[PDB]
Amino acid sequence: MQDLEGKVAFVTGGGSGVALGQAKVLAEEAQMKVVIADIRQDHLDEAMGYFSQKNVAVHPVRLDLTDRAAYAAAVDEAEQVFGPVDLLCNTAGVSQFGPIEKATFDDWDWQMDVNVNGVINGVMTVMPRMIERGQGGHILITASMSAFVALPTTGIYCTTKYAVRGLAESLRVEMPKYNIGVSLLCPGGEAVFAGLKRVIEHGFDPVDLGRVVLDAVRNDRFWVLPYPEFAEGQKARDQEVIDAMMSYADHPDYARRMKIREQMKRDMPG
Amino acid sequence: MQDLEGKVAFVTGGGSGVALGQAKVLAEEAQMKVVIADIRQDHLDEAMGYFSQKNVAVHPVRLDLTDRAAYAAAVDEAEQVFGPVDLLCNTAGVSQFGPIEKATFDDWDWQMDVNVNGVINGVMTVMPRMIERGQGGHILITASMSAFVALPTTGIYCTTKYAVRGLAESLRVEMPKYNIGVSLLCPGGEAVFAGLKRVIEHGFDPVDLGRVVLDAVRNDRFWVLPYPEFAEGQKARDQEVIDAMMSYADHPDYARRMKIREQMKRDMPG
Repeated sequence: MQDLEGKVAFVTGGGSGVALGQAKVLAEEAQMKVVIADIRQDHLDEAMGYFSQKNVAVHPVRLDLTDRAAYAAAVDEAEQVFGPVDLLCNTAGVSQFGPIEKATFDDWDWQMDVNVNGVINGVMTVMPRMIERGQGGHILITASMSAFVALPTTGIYCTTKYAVRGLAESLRVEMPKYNIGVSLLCPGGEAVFAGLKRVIEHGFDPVDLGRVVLDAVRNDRFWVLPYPEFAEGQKARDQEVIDAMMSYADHPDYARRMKIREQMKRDMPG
Repeated sequence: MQDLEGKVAFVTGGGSGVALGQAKVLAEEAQMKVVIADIRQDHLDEAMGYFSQKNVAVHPVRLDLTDRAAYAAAVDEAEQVFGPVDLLCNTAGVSQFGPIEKATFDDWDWQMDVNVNGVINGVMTVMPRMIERGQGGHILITASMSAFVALPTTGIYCTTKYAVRGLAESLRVEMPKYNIGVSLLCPGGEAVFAGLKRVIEHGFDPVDLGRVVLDAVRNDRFWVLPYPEFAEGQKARDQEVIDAMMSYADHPDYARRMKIREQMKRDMPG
């Protein structure tokens, strides 16, 4: 998405953390009109304490993103204050780690509601409006490296981030025909992976990561995983699945399916 | 998991489809004591019509797997009739396809509850009992090739199957220390992928797929994707992510993180 100046961004969890970093970069550098949605009023107040000292257009709204009615109202408010949402940043998220066998249903429901339903709610509230308007748009989903890597004690969290990864890849297929871009950001949160992530944690900066997002939005990039370190580790994870698939290359039914495909490339147009 | 004869299997959705195929193979070939759990009584009756003509130990229980209290009761019933669950097959699943922009919240909630919460409910009901018993066990999660491949109109379904894939990979990390095996089956449900899957659909048989599962359980295999055809397609999908990661190999912060790692392999033990 180009020409971001004056366009409207809606950032969940925007009162703190990664989301605040995104809000800062979009409002200051990109000069977008940014709505920051956060459940906590004090976090909103803090962010506005910062933005009140900058030449920006930022509007706070207190929102529990698990509340579908309130979400719709918050987006209505965004439209009245600034205008139709051009860029949706689904960046809000929670995490509570522990052994999976000790997890409660309340633990599951809480993280599922915020991390998955929160993203679903935003997408389903905003994306149909984008399509109706017919001026395109962009949808950012902030997942995690946990959408690729399961770890001890991150069972629930991992499940929620895989989920929104699937949603993101699904949007990626159906949104382009509406000129709506889709980006999937995986900041994070093999003991080798832990050691590599820890160094990333040490250098991590929300504003710097915000500029990575900005770059991805401008150039309409889907995969936003700015970590070359994880490459060899991911290749190994990928190869497990490939090897699993190829372990049945021997099995007769496969040769039978290949016999049919061979015959069907003959006979027919293309 | 070995020595399956006489051991107890709990199969959700066991009254029909893939799940019934699993139940048949476990009850007849493996000679397990199989509990089939299904929401529909008539499907239960049909399956029992079949099993009543075989020398098997099969017990039906009508269960809405989205009902946590009922699920616990169904597993209690399994313990009273046969004994503690040794093999849990989370195979129940629903699907309703359509353009994502037309999806309702009811569409989301329904498929999320059955496909994701249904699996969570089973795992959280049975797995702590397995651990408490201290005799190990095995957990099968039946996802889909949609846990790897997003497709037009499969947005909700894809999201739910990615989710349980994450849960499966999470279980894979934490369960081995309790001698509990984990298997992830992806039957299915690039226009090339569609064409390849259609030929698989044509040859698909629930009993044959049931024998694939049996083989995976016996040999404690996690990745159960018996389709070599999808290899080259998946490699291409994998390479997108690798290339995305490596696209920042140039960026200074990465070289900075590598400088730190280089120094830390020196200095310290290992």
